[PDB]
Amino acid sequence: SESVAIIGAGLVGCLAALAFSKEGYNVTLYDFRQDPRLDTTNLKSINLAISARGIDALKSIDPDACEHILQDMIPMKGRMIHDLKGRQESQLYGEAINSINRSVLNNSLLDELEKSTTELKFGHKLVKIEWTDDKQICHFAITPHTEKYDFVIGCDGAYSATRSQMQRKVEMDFSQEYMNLRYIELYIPPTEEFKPNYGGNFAIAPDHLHIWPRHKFMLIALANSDGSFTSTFFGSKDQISDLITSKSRVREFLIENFPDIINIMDLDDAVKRFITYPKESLVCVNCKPYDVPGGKAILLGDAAHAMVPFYGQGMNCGFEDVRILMALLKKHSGDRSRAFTEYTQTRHKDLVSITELAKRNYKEMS
Ligand SMILES: Cc1cc2nc3c(=O)[nH]c(=O)nc-3n(C[C@H](O)[C@H](O)[C@H](O)COP(=O)(O)OP(=O)(O)OC[C@H]3O[C@@H](n4cnc5c(N)ncnc54)[C@H](O)[C@@H]3O)c2cc1C
Repeated sequence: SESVAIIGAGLVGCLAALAFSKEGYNVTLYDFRQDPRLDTTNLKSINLAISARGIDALKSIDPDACEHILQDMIPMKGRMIHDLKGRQESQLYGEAINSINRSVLNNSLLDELEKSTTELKFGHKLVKIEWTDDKQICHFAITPHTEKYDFVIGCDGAYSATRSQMQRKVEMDFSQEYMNLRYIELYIPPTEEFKPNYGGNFAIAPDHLHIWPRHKFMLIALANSDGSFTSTFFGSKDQISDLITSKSRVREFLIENFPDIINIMDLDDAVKRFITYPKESLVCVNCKPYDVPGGKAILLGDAAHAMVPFYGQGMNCGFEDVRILMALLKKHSGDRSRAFTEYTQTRHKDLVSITELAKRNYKEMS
């Protein structure tokens, strides 16, 4: 019965914590942010698209809770393209995706954890790790604090501190790249009345991923359960910077480029969101290997392969990481040293393809 320190209570980390509690490991999930469920309190997006692969990975870890967690997801049967004239054209789907709320999926995973042996330590920032040949010494900041574990699993985001600590122990080929891409989260409220055709209070087609393809920028919309739409604008930081110098400049920009949103969105609210948007940069990372030899550490999710939003699906990719790691662990009879090794040897070549294609689709647009 071994113990594991999982650094990062995000979607990937919480899932890994669930899959390691399922197998019998004494899991201890950490995160420097407070409990997201707590009212007194880190959402990069209101919702996201989960693929069949991301769903199958959910089932492989908990078939029961899966259909309970994903009970509010909305399937997309294709893309709905809005042109400059405001005309909509449907483009049916290769791989099916479903819209699901991020905070709900995150909280649901957390709830399933507290219904198990695992232990949740929020407000614990990992600062340092020392590597022995038996147990790893994890230093936190909450006020110094230290606990020892058999192995540490990093799921602490693109700026992974776990990754940095691993680099002091292993020769890691590592590359980080900051993109010009920026995103602004907008909101399309539900209609006042139920719409028979859409099957809810939706201003537009709920079973479609709406896209407003423009030159070097983009608007998208995913349906929420309550009828509203989570909307996201994608563009370079330069374009946005030039826009937000004037409320009228932003307002006239939206009307000109997305004329068919005037009936479904308050422009004054979108202008406000544009100007006061968190100017947070997007970074892409690649690692090799993802594991410390001896099976003492491993990287999953954005910590290992952070990629471009929309063009790449990081959550689905992160979920697939966990499922493959479990297949290997249950193929090598719990031998983490041999399982973590085969992970890198097989997962890296897939991740190289995925991240590059996503990066290639992005550079194409911009
Ligand atoms: C706008 C947007 C839209 C997206 N849409 C999709 C989509 O539709 N489909 C899809 O598959 N993906 C999508 N993604 C990507 C997806 O959100 C991420 O790839 C996914 O959340 C990865 O989760 P993670 O747990 O690996 O990293 P994170 O979500 O960042 O989790 C890391 C956690 O670790 C914690 N942490 C950080 N540092 C420390 C530390 N030093 N000590 C302790 N804890 C720490 C943080 O608090 C954080 O909660 C989107 C991303 C963005 C930005």
